[PDB]
Amino acid sequence: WLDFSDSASWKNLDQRGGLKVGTTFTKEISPGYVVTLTVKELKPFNSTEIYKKRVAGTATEGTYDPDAENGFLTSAPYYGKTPPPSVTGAAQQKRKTQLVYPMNSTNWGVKFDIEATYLGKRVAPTVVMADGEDANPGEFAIFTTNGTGWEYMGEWKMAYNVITKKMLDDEDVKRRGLLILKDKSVDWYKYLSPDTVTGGLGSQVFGPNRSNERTVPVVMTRGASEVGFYVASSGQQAMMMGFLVVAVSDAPESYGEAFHTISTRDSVTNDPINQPYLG
Amino acid sequence: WLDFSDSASWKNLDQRGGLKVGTTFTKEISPGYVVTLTVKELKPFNSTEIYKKRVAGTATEGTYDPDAENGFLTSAPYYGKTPPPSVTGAAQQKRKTQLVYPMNSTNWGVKFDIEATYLGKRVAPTVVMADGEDANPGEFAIFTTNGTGWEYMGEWKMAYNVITKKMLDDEDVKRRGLLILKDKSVDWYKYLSPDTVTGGLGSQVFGPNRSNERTVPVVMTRGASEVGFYVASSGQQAMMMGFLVVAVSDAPESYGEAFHTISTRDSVTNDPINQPYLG
Repeated sequence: WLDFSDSASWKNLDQRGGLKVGTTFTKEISPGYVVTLTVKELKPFNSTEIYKKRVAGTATEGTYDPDAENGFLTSAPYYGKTPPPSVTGAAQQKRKTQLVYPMNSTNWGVKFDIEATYLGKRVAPTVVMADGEDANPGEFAIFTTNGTGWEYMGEWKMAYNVITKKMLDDEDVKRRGLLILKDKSVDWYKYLSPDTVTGGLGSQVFGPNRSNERTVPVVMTRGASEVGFYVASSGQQAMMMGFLVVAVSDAPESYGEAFHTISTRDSVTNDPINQPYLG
Repeated sequence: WLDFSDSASWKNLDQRGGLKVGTTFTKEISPGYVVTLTVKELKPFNSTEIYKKRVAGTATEGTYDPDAENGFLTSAPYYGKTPPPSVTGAAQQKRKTQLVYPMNSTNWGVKFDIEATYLGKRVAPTVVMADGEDANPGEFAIFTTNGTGWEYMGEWKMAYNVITKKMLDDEDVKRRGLLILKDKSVDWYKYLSPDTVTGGLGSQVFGPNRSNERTVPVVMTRGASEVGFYVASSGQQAMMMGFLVVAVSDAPESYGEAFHTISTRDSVTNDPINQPYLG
């Protein structure tokens, strides 16, 4: 994974230390093997020929804008009130390998020319890409290539779910209006993959998707006669409750009324960022 | 895990098929081993003595409300406009083991009296609990017990992160105002665990937390001279890009200008819910 935080790897940055057309990133990633990235374009997906073809002949054909610029969602309060950020790697270890557009509520893109050399000779590179952040159904990251069509390599720890129109519309109703869908300058349904099964494997466009493997922490209490579950959420949470019976043999009849009637014992106050030591 | 969807396991439901005080859930979970849950209370966390003690002697002491009822966040548009739902298991396999309050934007709780019998004799149960849903820093699930203080058992696939005041305030600024924190009837900072390290292990109150292990899907392209990355998000996404060099030996010089200059090949249209078969 490239370390975009290494400031000496960058040349020809803008006034704010961010990318412009002609910015380069160069790294000798292995002895003799040099990769050079050059910024060719800084434009969002609604400016691409890919998007032009997806909206052709529909009600939203006019949303194709080849002159579109990186910036805020037009529904955001930032739009027109504050300059948008620059694309940057400048930490400003998970962060080090990320290239970001460091404000919320945006529609942006970058296209890089890539060159790899091995002992000074040009070679065909093998490029891997991922979104380092989590994505809900209204959060889109799309990958394009002019090389081989995308091949799934596996999961990187910090098969998956392709975002569909139904998932996006369900998320819109659930949140009572996603900010992104309030931007009427783009047809967001045409950001979604045409391939609802694999999200673009074996094509030159991958995503947008969301990772599908989550876990939940499990806790245990023994000798309870009362358990409570409390929720406050803009969404929904859900109770799971189970019982273990493997050790019933030597289980007591009860932990006792004396134990059960003590007031609920709250957790100790422990905040090491506030108070590093007990003494 | 209890199957709350089994309608015959429930007795004494309300008019809408949901829980009321005195509703029971009964299951013979293993031969001879019967668990009975009885609803003792349907009230949110701001009604508890736990919460009373956390706000005592502060500016928000008046937010303790022993007469509070389950219902919507007072900042939600639903509040006072539509009746709140009932707690229910009624599917209305991951869903089957969940007890839910099936509308968004709520502050609710349930307390159960628990009895376990083995061949008709009362026994001390071993109870496990989890939140079946994902939680962002403004989504709270809290577990209470009058049995042994909570012990961490591990992760259930569908160590963790305790939500802190800093995380909640960062999420508030990131989203430009969480709906939950707009409800001024509760001191949400006193829903957070006093124990920022473990979130209440070895106490009778666990959570609120969020699961900390995510993965990201990785794709690969070979022989690219151009790669693009496009984002649209109410939040932020991030590009990761890497190179593999293991097979440089037999790597070609180039995939060719002829290949590289073909227009970007979009993904095929494949939607099996719309069109189950090609023919």
